[PDB]
Amino acid sequence: GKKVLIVYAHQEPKSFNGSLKNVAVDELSRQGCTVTVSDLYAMNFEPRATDKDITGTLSNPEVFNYGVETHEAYKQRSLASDITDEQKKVREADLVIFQFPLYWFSVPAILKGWMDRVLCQGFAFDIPGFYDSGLLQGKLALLSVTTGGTAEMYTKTGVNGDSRYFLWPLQHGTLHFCGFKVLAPQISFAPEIASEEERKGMVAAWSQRLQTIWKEEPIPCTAHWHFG
Amino acid sequence: GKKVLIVYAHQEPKSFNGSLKNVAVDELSRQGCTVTVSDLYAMNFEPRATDKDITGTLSNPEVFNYGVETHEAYKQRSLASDITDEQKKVREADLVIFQFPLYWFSVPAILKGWMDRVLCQGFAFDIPGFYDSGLLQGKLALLSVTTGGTAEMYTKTGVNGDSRYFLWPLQHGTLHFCGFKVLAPQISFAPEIASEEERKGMVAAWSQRLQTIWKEEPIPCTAHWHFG
Ligand SMILES: Cc1cc2nc3c(=O)[nH]c(=O)nc-3n(C[C@H](O)[C@H](O)[C@H](O)COP(=O)(O)OP(=O)(O)OC[C@H]3O[C@@H](n4cnc5c(N)ncnc54)[C@H](O)[C@@H]3O)c2cc1C
Ligand SMILES: Cc1cc2nc3c(=O)[nH]c(=O)nc-3n(C[C@H](O)[C@H](O)[C@H](O)COP(=O)(O)OP(=O)(O)OC[C@H]3O[C@@H](n4cnc5c(N)ncnc54)[C@H](O)[C@@H]3O)c2cc1C
Ligand SMILES: COc1ccc2[nH]cc(CCNC(C)=O)c2c1
Ligand SMILES: COc1ccc2[nH]cc(CCNC(C)=O)c2c1
Ligand SMILES: [Zn+2]
Ligand SMILES: [Zn+2]
Repeated sequence: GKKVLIVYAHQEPKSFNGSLKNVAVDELSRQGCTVTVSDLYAMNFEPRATDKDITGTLSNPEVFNYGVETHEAYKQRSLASDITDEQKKVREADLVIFQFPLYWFSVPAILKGWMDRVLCQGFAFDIPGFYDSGLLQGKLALLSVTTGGTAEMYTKTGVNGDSRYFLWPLQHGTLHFCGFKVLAPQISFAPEIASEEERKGMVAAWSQRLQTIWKEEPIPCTAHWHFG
Repeated sequence: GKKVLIVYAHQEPKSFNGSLKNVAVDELSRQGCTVTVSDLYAMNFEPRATDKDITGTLSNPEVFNYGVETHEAYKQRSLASDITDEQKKVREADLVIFQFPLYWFSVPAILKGWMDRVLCQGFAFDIPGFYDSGLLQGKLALLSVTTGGTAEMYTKTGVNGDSRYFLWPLQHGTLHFCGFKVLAPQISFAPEIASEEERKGMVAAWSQRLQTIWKEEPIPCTAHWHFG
């Protein structure tokens, strides 16, 4: 019996993003999976990487190096509880779904801050200890992204480039780096411009894909997949 | 005369980023330029895109849509003042320099939230009015980035892929989108690994480049430049 974490980054429960999150919960629930949702905005999740992320006393109180300090806090069980709460959710999950609108060819800052502060060295990766040596191997990850731009725009010769090109930092630089196998992204192009019925189709595509998510092989998370 | 804004995203004044920011201020100062720095961590800059960013009557109080509400608020002058404060700095600047450490093949969340909240519709772009018709046309922008990974790792055949691939969402999807011309990036690779003379070299290389910044031409911020 499979365990899923949804990390959800939208301000509005009635949004397209909210509905994608809610049918994921509905469908994965119906299947009998264990489901957990991190509703970042509702949590007022802190995005900033600061010295407040370490409790007690610093490994080097004179010069603050966030990566060093968080690595030695993880090893010594002195990370801030908001971090470690999320790390627990990840540790337990077989699959991590990220549900977000595209902000500047990336994730909204609040979700960027989740990646920055939750995926610390010792938990997600070490230096050295990354990519296939990353610490979240055996887990699946999946980006479920909504865009303002059309599919059209997201082509190699289109104004925005191929959508793969913006996935690189997220899928490869982040999710692969950490050991994840990367399920094929779910991209919901341009719902604010789509008709009701097209929107319904995209939600149902997502509901249906979700019926057979566990039968999926990861994408090959390569430069060639993304650029060639 | 020329006017520079440095948007700086590092927690530690004694860091390698801190040194790069200060040599920029020193050199650009020496040349007679007008220089302004937004030290985001020191400002406790808010990264989250929330309904707190609009103080006036919302256009749809039942269903919150951050893009629609911020676009309206900018036109009516009911955005949060922290946003407006940054927009004034950008509007005055001839050149915007971003100084940051690479976090997950991207900017630190606090700086992502600057992008998200400061570059709103009406101020930075319109629909229509983006890419070469973006509202910040006539301005220059430059990413000054530091990394953990070495240069070799950031090559087409190295584990990270070429350095330009991770620049795409920044340079193209954000800066060119808003009309900026983009000067070639300054990438200071792996300062932590480097020797102290090589670190000094990197600082001084940046200072030296800034001597002739105003004579540079922008890159052609296309898919071909980034991906080949
Ligand atoms: C800071 C910022 C940066 C941005 N940067 C980019 C960028 O780089 N690239 C880009 O392409 N876009 C960008 N965008 C736009 C953003 O990606 C899209 O606006 C977002 O993806 C749309 O998703 P949403 O959930 O808010 O849509 P919504 O507007 O909330 O939903 C679209 C419509 O679907 C309806 N809907 C909701 N649930 C259902 C349902 N169950 N069935 C049918 N219809 C339903 C809603 O009611 C609504 O009418 C940016 C936006 C912001 C604010
Ligand atoms: C959340 C997170 C995610 C990351 N993701 C990535 C990623 O995707 N890819 C990647 O490659 N890296 C990544 N890193 C690594 C990060 O990019 C590097 O740690 C960072 O760029 C190093 O810069 P710094 O200023 O912090 O270095 P510092 O550690 O501050 O500097 C290195 C040394 O230079 C010294 N120094 C300072 N000023 C000078 C001077 N004037 N002359 C000589 N020496 C000087 C310092 O004192 C120090 O000893 C990540 C780190 C974190 C925390
Ligand atoms: C994809 O390369 C990455 C990804 C995440 C990372 N975090 C950290 C490093 C290197 C140095 N360590 C710190 C300071 O965190 C790093 C490299
Ligand atoms: C880099 O693309 C971006 C960046 C910021 C943005 N904010 C809102 C949108 C949607 C714009 N809608 C269309 C179809 O043009 C948007 C796109
Ligand atoms: Zn990969
Ligand atoms: Zn471009």
